[PDB]
Amino acid sequence: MPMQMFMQVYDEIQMFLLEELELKFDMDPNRVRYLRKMMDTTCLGGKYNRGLTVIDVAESLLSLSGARRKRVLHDACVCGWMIEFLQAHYLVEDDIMDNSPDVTVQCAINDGLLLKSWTHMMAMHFFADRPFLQDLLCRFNRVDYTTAVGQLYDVTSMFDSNDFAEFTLSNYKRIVKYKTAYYTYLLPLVMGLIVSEALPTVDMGVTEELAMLMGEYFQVQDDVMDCFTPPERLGKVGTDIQDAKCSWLAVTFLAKASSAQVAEFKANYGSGDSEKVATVRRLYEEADLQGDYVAYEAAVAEQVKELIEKLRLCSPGFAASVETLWGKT
Amino acid sequence: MPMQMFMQVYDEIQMFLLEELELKFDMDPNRVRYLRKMMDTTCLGGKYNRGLTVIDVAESLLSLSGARRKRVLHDACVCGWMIEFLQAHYLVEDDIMDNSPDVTVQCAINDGLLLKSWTHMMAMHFFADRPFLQDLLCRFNRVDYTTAVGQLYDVTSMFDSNDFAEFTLSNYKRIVKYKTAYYTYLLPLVMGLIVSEALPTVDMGVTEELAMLMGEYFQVQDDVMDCFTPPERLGKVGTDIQDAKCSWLAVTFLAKASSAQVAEFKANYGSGDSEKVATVRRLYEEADLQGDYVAYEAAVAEQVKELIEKLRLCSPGFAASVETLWGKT
Ligand SMILES: O=C(O)[C@H]1CSCN1C(=O)c1ccc(Cl)cc1
Ligand SMILES: O=C(O)[C@H]1CSCN1C(=O)c1ccc(Cl)cc1
Ligand code: NA
Ligand code: NA
Repeated sequence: MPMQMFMQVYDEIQMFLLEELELKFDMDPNRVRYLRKMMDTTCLGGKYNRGLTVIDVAESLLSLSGARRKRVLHDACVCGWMIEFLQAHYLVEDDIMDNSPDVTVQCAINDGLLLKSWTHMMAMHFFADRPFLQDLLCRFNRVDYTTAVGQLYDVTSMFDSNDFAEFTLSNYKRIVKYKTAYYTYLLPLVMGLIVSEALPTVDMGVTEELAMLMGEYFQVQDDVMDCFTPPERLGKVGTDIQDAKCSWLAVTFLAKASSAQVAEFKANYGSGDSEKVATVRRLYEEADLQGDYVAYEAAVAEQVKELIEKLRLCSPGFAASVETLWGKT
Repeated sequence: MPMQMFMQVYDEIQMFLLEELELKFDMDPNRVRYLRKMMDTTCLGGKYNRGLTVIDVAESLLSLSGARRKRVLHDACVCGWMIEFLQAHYLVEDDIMDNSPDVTVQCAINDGLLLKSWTHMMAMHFFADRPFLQDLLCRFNRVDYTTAVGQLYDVTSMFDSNDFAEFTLSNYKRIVKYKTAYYTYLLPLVMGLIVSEALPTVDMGVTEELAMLMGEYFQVQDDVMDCFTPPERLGKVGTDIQDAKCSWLAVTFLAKASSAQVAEFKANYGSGDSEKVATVRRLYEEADLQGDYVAYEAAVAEQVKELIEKLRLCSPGFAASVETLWGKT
């Protein structure tokens, strides 16, 4: 029912956007079918955890505060696809960075602009008569701005914006917070509370604190899998060492490494050579970072498993969905 | 006074955006100064015709409908910088297309996202208590979506989105309309009417018709200068022939060219070779396209000089600014 309804609204959203282009933007059929294929390619195929989270929050709040149920459930599906389209927009922007008049790059940039604008068009249409339309766009635009700021922190974590000084645990948390946590964990929860009209009925401080901790828990495991999980099992090629990313493994190693090991780390980090990357993996393994990885995640999980209770003392139905979201993480 | 006030509000807008990053987004001073330089580099230096148009429309409507004058004039300056920042966003996106982990491309993409988001942040702040905040964002987002659709029409005018069939005058007008006319001419006028609270007091059909005709007049002259004005006088290197653009010269030539000249045109168009481009210029010159250029622009100017009168019979102060805008074109 949740996944099935989420896909039916996708067809409804896609049909409106494409017909709007045909009826109001003078678009020819060839380009409409071209944009249908691009939308399906970029927006479909993932796990839809961000979009389904908006649905799961909405169904938990209508059970504990007829005609309003079906409306809120439909509004949550549109908000779910706003985040999915936003995620597709971020992924397209990432492809342009590593892929390199070249018409394929021109279309890639155009795709990224259309996916972002489509979040506005589908919101301005299906929420035209909603009282929360203005507040929804402001929180959506602010979180999107937050993500772009977090991408600046992540991209420039190894240089001086006109370098391992910013390779600290507090700065790692800043990167995870702005680049990932706000739009992946906090935004689906907020949009689920907005369509359920129960936004001022929750402790936002505890909610934000959980979103950052869940994103932190997810990112620490992600950095670890990027380094040791093989490509055919991870689904991609791990490249954090070659890209000199400010990963959890790097900032944790630098805190417990000897003075001579840091020299060996700095001399091998950020290189595409197969053995310098293997040297970094060897340093991570010998420093017993795997033992700290289990302890760090357990402590974060303890903070998560205990922070949901503060949220249920004032909003019980909200906490049920955060546990399901944490169960996915 | 207009240009001087427009620059004072820029300092006010820039100071808010940068302090917000410092105070609310945990940004370090090094990146704040980095973003100050990027903002100045991308948003300053142009002619500010889009931004000043919002000011000129606002001052003409407060003279023919104390505390409300200074507020509307300030609101028009913020709306003027929204379009300038939006224009800077489009230009950055254009640089990424022709410029080619590469950190300079990562920062270019990040710059384009920040410039766009900054239009939302400066609007959500200075217009927080304005009743038109929701309507302003919707018309702004829709025009931005329109521009991205027009860029699709322009980029794919020579191929079949998975070719000279689309090299027609009606499709040329569609490209100019969506890619340029809506955000360069219509949007500054609409935003000037919104801050002056006189949006429903104008004939939008005549206003839209003037924006398309003025953008058409501007683009026809632009395509002509791109082909024959030398680089040191044009300010850039004309590349429409090499890029196989759907320019006014191309669609006009194909209508009055002989069957054998079209073969010579198709065999030389869209090539970087110095003589194939000179062959295209020779074909444009021999076809007497310069004589049609003066006649076409005169006819458009006649349509412009006569359409402003329909607008003044119902909105006299609005027509005074459209003439000043047309005087710039
Ligand atoms: O996430 C996991 O449980 C699995 C996924 S693959 C890596 N991994 C580890 O626990 C790990 C192995 C070596 C080091 Cl040095 C640190 C962590
Ligand atoms: O815009 C202009 O007046 C100037 C700017 S440079 C070109 N130009 C022309 O009038 C022109 C010259 C040759 C052809 Cl075939 C067509 C037009
Ligand atoms: Na998702
Ligand atoms: Na301008």
